[PDB]
Amino acid sequence: TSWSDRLQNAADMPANMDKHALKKYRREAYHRVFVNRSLAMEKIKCFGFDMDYTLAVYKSPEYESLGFELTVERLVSIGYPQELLSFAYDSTFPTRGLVFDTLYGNLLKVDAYGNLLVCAHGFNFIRGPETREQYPNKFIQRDDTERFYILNTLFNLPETYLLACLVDFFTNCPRYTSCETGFKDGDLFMSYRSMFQDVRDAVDWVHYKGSLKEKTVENLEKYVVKDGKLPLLLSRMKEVGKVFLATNSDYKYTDKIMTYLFDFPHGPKPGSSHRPWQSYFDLILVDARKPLFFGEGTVLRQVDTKTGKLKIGTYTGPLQHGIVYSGGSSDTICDLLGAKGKDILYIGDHIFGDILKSKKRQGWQTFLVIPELAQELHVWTDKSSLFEELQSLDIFLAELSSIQRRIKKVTHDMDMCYGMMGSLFRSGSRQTLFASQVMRYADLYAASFINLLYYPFSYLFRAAHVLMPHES
Amino acid sequence: TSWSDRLQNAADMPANMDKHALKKYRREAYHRVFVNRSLAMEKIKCFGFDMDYTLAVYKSPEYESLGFELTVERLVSIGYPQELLSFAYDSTFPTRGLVFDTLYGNLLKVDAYGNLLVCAHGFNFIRGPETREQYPNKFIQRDDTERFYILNTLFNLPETYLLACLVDFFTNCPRYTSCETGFKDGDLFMSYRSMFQDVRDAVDWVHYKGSLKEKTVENLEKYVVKDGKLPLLLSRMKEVGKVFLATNSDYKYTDKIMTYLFDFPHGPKPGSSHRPWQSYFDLILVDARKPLFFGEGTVLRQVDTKTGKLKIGTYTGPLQHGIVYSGGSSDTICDLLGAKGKDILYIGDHIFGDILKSKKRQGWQTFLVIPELAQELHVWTDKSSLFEELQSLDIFLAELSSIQRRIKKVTHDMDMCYGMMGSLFRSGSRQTLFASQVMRYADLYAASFINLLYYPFSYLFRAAHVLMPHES
Amino acid sequence: TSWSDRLQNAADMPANMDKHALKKYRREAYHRVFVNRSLAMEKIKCFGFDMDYTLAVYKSPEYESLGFELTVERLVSIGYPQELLSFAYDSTFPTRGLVFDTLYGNLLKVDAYGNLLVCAHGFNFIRGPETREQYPNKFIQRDDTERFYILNTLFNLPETYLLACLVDFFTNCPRYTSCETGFKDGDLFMSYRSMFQDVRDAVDWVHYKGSLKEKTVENLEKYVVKDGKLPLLLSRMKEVGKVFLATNSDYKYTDKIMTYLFDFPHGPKPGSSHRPWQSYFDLILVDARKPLFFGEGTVLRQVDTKTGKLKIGTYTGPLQHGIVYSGGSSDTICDLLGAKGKDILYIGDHIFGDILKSKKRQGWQTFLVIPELAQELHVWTDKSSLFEELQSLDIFLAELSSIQRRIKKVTHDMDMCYGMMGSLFRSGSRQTLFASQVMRYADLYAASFINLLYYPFSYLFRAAHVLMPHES
Amino acid sequence: TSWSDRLQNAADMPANMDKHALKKYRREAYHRVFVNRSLAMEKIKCFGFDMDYTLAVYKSPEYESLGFELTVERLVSIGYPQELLSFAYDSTFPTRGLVFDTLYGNLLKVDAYGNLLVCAHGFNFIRGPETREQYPNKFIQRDDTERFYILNTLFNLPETYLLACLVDFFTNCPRYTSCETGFKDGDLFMSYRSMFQDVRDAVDWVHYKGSLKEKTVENLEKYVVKDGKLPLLLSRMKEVGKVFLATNSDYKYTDKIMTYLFDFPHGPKPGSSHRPWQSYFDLILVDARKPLFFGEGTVLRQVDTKTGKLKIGTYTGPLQHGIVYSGGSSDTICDLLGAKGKDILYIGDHIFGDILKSKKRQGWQTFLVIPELAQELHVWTDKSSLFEELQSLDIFLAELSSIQRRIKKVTHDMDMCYGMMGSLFRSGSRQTLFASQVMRYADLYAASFINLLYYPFSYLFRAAHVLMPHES
Repeated sequence: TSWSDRLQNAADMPANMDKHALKKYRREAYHRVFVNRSLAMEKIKCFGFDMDYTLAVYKSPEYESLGFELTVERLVSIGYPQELLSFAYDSTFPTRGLVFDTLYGNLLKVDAYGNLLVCAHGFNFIRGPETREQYPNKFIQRDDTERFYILNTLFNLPETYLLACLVDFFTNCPRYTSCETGFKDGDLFMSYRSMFQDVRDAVDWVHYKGSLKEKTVENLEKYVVKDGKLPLLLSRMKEVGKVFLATNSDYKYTDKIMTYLFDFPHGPKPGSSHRPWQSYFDLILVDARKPLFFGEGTVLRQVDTKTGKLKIGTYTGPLQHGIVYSGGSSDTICDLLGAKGKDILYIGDHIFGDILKSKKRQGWQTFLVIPELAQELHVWTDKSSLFEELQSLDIFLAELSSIQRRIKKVTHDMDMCYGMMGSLFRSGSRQTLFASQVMRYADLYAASFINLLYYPFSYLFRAAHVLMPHES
Repeated sequence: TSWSDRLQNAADMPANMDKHALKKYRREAYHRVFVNRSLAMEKIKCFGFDMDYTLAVYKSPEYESLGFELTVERLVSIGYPQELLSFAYDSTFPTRGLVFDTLYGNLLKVDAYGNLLVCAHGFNFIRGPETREQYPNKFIQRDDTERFYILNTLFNLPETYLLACLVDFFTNCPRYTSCETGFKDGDLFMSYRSMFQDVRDAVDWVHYKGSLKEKTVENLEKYVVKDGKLPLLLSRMKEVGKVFLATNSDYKYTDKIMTYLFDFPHGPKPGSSHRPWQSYFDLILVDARKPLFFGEGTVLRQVDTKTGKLKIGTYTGPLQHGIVYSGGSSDTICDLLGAKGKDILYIGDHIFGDILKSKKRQGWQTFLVIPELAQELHVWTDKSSLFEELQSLDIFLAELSSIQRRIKKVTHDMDMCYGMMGSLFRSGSRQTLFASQVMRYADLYAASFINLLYYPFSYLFRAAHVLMPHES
Repeated sequence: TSWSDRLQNAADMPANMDKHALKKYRREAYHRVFVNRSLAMEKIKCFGFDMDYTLAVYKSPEYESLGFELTVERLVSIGYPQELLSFAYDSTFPTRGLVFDTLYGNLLKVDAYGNLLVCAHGFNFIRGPETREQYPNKFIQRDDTERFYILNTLFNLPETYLLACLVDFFTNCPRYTSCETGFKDGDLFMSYRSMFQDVRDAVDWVHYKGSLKEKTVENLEKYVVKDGKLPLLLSRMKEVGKVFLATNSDYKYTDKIMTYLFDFPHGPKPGSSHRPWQSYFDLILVDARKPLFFGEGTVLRQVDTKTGKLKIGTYTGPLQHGIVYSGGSSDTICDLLGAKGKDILYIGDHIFGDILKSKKRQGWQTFLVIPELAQELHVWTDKSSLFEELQSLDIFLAELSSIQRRIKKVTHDMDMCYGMMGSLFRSGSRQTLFASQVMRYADLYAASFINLLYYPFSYLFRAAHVLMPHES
Repeated sequence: TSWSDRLQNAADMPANMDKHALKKYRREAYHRVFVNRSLAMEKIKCFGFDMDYTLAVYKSPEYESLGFELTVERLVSIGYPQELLSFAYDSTFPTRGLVFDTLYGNLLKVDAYGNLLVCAHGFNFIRGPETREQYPNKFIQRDDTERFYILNTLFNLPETYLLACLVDFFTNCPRYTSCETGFKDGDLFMSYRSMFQDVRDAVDWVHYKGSLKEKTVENLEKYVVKDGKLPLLLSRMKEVGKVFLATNSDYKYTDKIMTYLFDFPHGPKPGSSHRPWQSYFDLILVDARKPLFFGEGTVLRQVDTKTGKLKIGTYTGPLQHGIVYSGGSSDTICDLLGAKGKDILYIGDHIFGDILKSKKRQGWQTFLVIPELAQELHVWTDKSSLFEELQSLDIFLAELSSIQRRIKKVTHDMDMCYGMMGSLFRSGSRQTLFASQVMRYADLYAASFINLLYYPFSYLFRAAHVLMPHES
């Protein structure tokens, strides 16, 4: 069962909008909204969305596998060896948020302070002592962006696996000699950095120039979660505030995906007339170029929705029913909708890109969609005995070597329940950089924004006040 | 009673090194080390120090007042009006960590997310609704460094007060017309930005070219906390690891201050021979130029300790007993002492500058000295009833207008106990940006690093593990 | 007769290599090499080439017209109005080296000091007094690259004409209102800057992603000058030094073009065996990325000449017969051929890009190909009476209003002999920026590098020494 | 006889303003204005000046010697060896415009294309073949500003000599070991780069914080050329246009120097009432911060001329009689005087800094003062036989080894007539970078701007039109 299997199972359920049913349903961890900072829903005047992996949740592992296959084909087409075509995507390997070390060709899972939690070279998981040879302080400077690339997005999942595949392949292929910073083939030297750049470029190519979009839209049922409750929730949002879309995708793709997401024989509820997807939004903005959008942005343009091309000129007019915008900035939205920062709840999956920047730069309130939570929660609950044992051992050790080896064993067994690279949120008792970012920048979070449907209009989401140690 | 009165009172006490006495003494909040992240003291191999406001704690309000007076005199000397000479420093106004808004001439206390907690224009505290005119979202983008300057250091305390004095002065002087971004005098317009730049430049001048250093060293008893336990603690550190000094100050000043700090008729303990301050350090580095020090740094030089001038040349040799270094980088220290990041406990007061950068860039463990805590703790404990009432009201309100007005009243009364700009750590129930930074980047903290004396060599400082909301 | 008609006429002639014939032939201005600084050919150890408009001279106006047509089609495809398809390239309008002013939408011909010589808005040539409204000092700051774009390359000829076409079109189309900085259409405003960016982007697209290359290679006879003397000259160069190619073009295109340039039923001379084009070069480098090439460059790669793809890895080996390189830097060439700067004569058409940078950054000697000279020389000689009259009038005026108006009339008539935007090198008696650059950075220049064939191996090209005014 | 001896001798002469006398006087090379580009004086509406080395010409070698002595004393005070105090300035060594190579510690005289004309290491003049070891192409990339510093100003003369002194000193002192990039003293290594930075910093210090200004103003007769014709010329300029001063110096220094320059018992002519120096200027601007002045500049301020301090505020008012400005930009001048670029003749000695930037950025016309010309002209005329022989030999050689050695000998003998580093304008038949810059950016030039006094109000300065080689 993948996380998108969980999301689709919940998607197939009709909405029971009886008060007591709703209260009961959001008791279950699976349908809850989780709260890092208190948020009075009654004060939200505008709800904003990203599209990809927010409204349009791509099915796993099918979509990652398609991305993987096309990226591989692109590398082969530009001259990588034919053996790449024997690779096959494996969803059990990658966890999101890993760091690729371009100097030494390792995938690293780190905490918020750059401490190494996991290190793999290809498919070889490197133990603590061996890690010290390349990482003397078991530490990386993560803002050294010339060296380290953080694979934080869901679109980075196939390249996460591909990087490890390529390191493994070149290591084990007798044509190549393994060196500390890459692979030697006579008078040719391929650095891990050059290899990484080729992979990144190929992923980019597949998304922007290749066939990924075309292959997705030709089989939307295979690739995209569809849920009759989406229009219901959006309709309810629109009763109490404004609704906007701000997506980096182009109009033609947006229109295809969104048309599919609303293609039911009814509107918001069963029995109601179907309405076009555009009718759910007070403002539609494509080609957003986030994160630049949250600063200077780009010139505001208007989409000719008949051709899918941009009209000639910067758009200087007012908000008009039926207009579709392109480019602009976050100020466009605030200006056109008459909203100030804290009046906006912005709903997205990009915890760097959108969520962090909207909060830091504009003071927007945030809702982070974490699709993997839909399955990670099932593991967390199923294996809570293991975590409880882990806490207990950390405690017993503190109050003072068999205990340390045991901590390592339990940490490993727990972690392997999630996959080879462990939980998105932790390795054993140590939180990941990703977890830290979610806590710091996501006011609310959940496996799906649809979970908002189960809380009433003016719900007050509550988090405990934080005290300093000297205050506690 | 100022915070430095508290520090000096504790400084006058002799050390009772009986095990049970030590355990008893560090029960008291005043002599405790507070813990944000667990730290096994037995693994620390090197203890590093800053000097100013760490080893050399300047007495309050005397030192701030001297800084203030010299800065005022400098402004008058470059052409500011004579009325400035009637100002007198008032320690009840400034709290550290305030943001000066150079557009509108306000001092702002903010939370970690840029939300406005307090706004003062001169000495006029601006209420919530009036704040919305200039801050529509009650929010500032704090990384807009062209507009906002964060007054985070103890050396910034006199300029914090001076800025408010100047805004008040120009506002009330009939020669000037108050405008939204500054003051008009016929054909001259003084922006708040230009005014701020003059103040900043004058503070810089007083420190580097003016008489501040000279006036301090001519009366060290008036200006600097002195504590016979300092050599005891440093001696004990040196029994179990290496000790270093890394200061931005020059050798001549360092030598004066440090000689004073060790000027007792004994060495580490009463009855022991006095030893020169230099003998307490395995490595002494001056002219450090932190924060640059934690990246590329500067060329490593050697001080001729007879003249106080630099020797000709970059120093290429090994660690030598008696050598004093100048410039270099954090890598110099690691290289010369054979330490890796986590093996170092770095002790300082600069929560941006040193503590943040040493942790983020180098993975050093950190101990933040917060001199104001020595008094803020006394207020916290004395007024805990008020805080408890505040929590209770926030709770009662949550579970559902007399309550809101009451929350405002209690918030005000609590805050005024600390000073006009409230606690360094909070306004009512909302934590400040400063508090957030301390929690994020200071592994340990206290009013004085001397509090380490009361914990045994291999003490394990413990903090509770952090859980995400979905994990809780 | 276009300049490429002149080049092709000379191209059809067989080489008479009799000593006296050669001496006679290079007397004619058309077959001469012109000399800005003395150059002893006997000291040149390496001859280097660009390809486009140097070895491969595209026929005029056919190639410009193709570029124009494809750029137009691209603009229409992205949403420009259908009326663009009625445009037709006119070689009588553009002269190379004009400046597009993105603020006011003018094409400007300037001198070396930014003084305005000619100003056209669309097809309206703006007289001196009217120019003062937008250019008060009849001066532009040409290094203000946010505002001004200098159209210095032969590939910029079609966009030079297209810019003027678009300004004319929008000005005269009643759907648009002409404004000082662009065109208003209700709630849309198209700035001249946005328009320019679209044109530049479209030209780029046509070259890199569109059908320009494909359409050129499918009819090389229509689009490319071919000359049996090219292999003769290259063969002679190789007898006395090394020969290299350094082109920004890719291997597949290079191979097509160069194969065509050498496709005769003979090698260097009639009667000799044909040899592959590659055999004429000691070093072949494609994907050069000039101008970056003359600094840090890019990683050195090797082309798999069977597939036209790059081999995996940076190339670390030595110069090998048959190897084709990609990327690298100018240092690659010097290193692999054992040459120092002044030992190299670098032959190209890009007077900024290559010629300027190779001279300034590397101290290479330079030969600038100026294809337009092949026709401009014919005008210069035919109309020398007009220029002589112009000089005489400037003289007579100096020694002291009928004379001034007469100077203007003769200037106009002379200039119109070259085209609507006048000579590449001057307007009347005032030299252009382009002329100044040629004099400053081209050691030698000619309409074709083939003119080197008419000078003996160790010819000493001589220019008069320059004296300062006080030395004269 | 120094160049300032020549200037002062001419300064002592009274002005004979008879028409025929003036025409006769400007026949002599010494009193001529030299012309690179034609300039109609009748079109100049504003005359602008720098002060230092333009209005206030410092006497040579006295002023250089004072600068030298103070710079030496500063280096010794910061820890350089006592032997530095035995150095004594020697005006026969430095020529202006030399390049210090911080890698190898050489002074280089170069042409406009970076070709080496002269290379000295300390006082050792390195022959051509030995130069190839460090400069394989006898070429430097002069815009590599991390490595090369061009000593183009008259204030750089003492440091030019000091650099060579220091290289010589360290080379010959047995305490130091000479290395390729600096000097080793055990565990200390002083790079030529570090040494250069110390010298540059010390020169800066002497000018801004040291006693240079004070020592100059206490003996203005020793240090500054004074000429009764200065007020006459300025008075005549003011009859036909506006006059401005734009100086980087501060008001207090400016006032001292200018008061001295006008301190005669008369005004413009003998017999006329003395007038304050300020009365000769329509606009006085100090603290100009050229070259930044010719772009964004700095905030416009007003000087309180009673205190010499700045008034509080940016100055927003109009041009007012008696006001003295500080900061601003070149646009300030144009705006306040109602002038456009070409209407301004800007008179200065900084051929980079002011003259180049005013021409390139603003289109101002330029007059370059070259104080050394007042003596270099005497050498040029006296030794014209040697130059003529040199030309003749270059000619005879061209038309075709005894000749080459002879060219070298004559080049040397000619060059030594000017000093050890030769003429400012050439080495033998090769022009220097400085000469090239003067020709390119100085419309007019002379040993003194006073030479303008000898041409009538509306004189047309004429230069021959430049022709390209193909046009000639």
